[PDB]
Amino acid sequence: PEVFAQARLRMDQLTKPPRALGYLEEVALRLAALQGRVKPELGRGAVVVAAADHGVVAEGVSAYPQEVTRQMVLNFLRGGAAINQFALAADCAVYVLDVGVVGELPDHPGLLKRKVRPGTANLAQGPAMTPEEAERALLAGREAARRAIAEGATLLAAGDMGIGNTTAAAALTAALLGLPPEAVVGRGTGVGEEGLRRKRQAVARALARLHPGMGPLEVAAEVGGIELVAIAGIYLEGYEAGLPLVLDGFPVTAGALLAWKMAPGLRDHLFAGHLSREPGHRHQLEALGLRPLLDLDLALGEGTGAVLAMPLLRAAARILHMATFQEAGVSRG
Amino acid sequence: PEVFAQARLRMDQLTKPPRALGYLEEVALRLAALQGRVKPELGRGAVVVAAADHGVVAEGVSAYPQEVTRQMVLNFLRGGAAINQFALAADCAVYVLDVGVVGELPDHPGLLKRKVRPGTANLAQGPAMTPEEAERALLAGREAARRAIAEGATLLAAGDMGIGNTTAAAALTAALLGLPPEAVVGRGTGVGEEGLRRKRQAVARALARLHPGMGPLEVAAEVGGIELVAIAGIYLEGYEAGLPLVLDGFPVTAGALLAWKMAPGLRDHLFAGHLSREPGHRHQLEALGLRPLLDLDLALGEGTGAVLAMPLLRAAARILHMATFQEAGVSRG
Repeated sequence: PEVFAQARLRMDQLTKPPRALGYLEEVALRLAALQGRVKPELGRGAVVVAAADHGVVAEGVSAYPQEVTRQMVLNFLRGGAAINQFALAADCAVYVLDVGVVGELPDHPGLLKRKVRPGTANLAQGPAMTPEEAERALLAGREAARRAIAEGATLLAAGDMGIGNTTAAAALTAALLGLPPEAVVGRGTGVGEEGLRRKRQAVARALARLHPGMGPLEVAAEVGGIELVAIAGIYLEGYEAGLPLVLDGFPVTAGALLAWKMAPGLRDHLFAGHLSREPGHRHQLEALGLRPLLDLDLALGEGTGAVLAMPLLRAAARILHMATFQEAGVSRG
Repeated sequence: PEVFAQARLRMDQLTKPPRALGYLEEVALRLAALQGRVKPELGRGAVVVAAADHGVVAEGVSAYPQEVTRQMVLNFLRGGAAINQFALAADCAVYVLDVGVVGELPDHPGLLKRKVRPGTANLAQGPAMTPEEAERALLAGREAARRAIAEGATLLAAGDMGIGNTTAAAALTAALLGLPPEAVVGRGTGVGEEGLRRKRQAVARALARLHPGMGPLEVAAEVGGIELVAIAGIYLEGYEAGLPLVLDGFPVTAGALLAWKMAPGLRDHLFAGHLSREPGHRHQLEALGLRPLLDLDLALGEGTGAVLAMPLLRAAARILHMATFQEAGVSRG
């Protein structure tokens, strides 16, 4: 691992005071170690937005009708969503993966139709999905990332779209980290005390069907969402492909937690794009041991926070491309 | 000002929960009001790095030889500096303006030679420069920005390069904001207690030559730096040209403070790229009433923090380009 050492040695000789580029110096080094290069290279990015509906909307956990998921997917394909706008500004390709949206979707170049089932079952009253479906969701996730990678992605983010997925995310997070509902439940798409109560209860109901020994994917099948599992697959594929992986918000990071529990060293490839407003996000980042690159009080999802951070990751990658004191003829003191 | 209202009305109808894009929503609105457009447009950016030496280096306030300024300028022209690397990643043009570097500099396409004098006089023992020189520095600053603007700049940042300029920045800041040395003095390019002491003393010496009634530029002439005044000019020109202006670190923001004191409404065009490690930076941003877009513990300058934030500003500009619920056929609840 001479590269880790060499990159670190070069960093110390770049033309700038020691520690002058703060947290970006650490990012630069991680990117260096990931690619096995002293001077990391980054270009075209990609985000795979996984969409699926949740049966838990029946418990009244969202402020939006279930139909918003399907409608937003069409919005993604037509470029009218936030993720479309940010991806345009960040040189990021946009892929949309349907793994569980309720309703049919027409064929479209930017859409991978892999519907595992019309939304999950109500997670508050039983397993969200079966083990076989969870495996298909994971497979669909890996497939989409694979395509994004084959098409030139150098940085990979995952995005989410699923009305009521903050509940599934909280349950999956509480389960994988051994946390109580109160620690992982938040505002979501904008809910008051009545909503929060109903979410905490749904999470509690799910956690009560779990037991020690259950593997991470079995836990995800019981308490999560189809798109959350697909997201875990997106990161698993990217990790195996050795690419830098960028985290978005609470629902997306919940999927990253699953991937991590299934692949221990995957955290080495993760970069937290931001810290969302969702209270549970802090817990996820603390367990992943990651510092958010951005904190803009975002609460949208879709992979927006991850995509907004891509430019920063590219800037960090360029740090080691700077001249050293000797290379630039600059006195060091 | 129907545009302010219309943009605000559209923001509320975009396809996303209310407040979902956090602080970026405010940025989007400011950008909208600045351009007088509902859907703000941004593209090519530019940063003008003003360089000049300080006579106060004689008080031993820096950990680097004075020659580093001239050497770094050559580094800028050859693309080996951090600002070169970040500008490449942010689609930002780089101009270098010599207004007070000690020593000759060869003709170069990316350099505007406008040396006001070989470095300022020791600010700790008398006026850093004369009123006439301050006016020439300001003029040089406006000239460089004008060229950057004529060449297509849609976003304008200022950068700094001047060994010992954190002392001049602190004095200029303390003077314009009525703050004590202790509040504006910090680590600089990396100094211990001995350095900090010497800086606070130099600031105190300068502040003692000032009196009520003195205009902002007269204050700058007495206690600042040639490049800091040039930076004030860069922002003044950009402001008059009606462009969005991006702030970098402590020394650059000190120049922005001068511009602001000379042009009251200029703050309407300012966007804080980041919050540097320099303690005094917080004071500057509080007085300017600006929230930092980034906080990466940066302490370099050169305009790096401002350039790193350009991509975010472009992403914020695209927010209003999103589809509204009606335009996208998405139910709002």
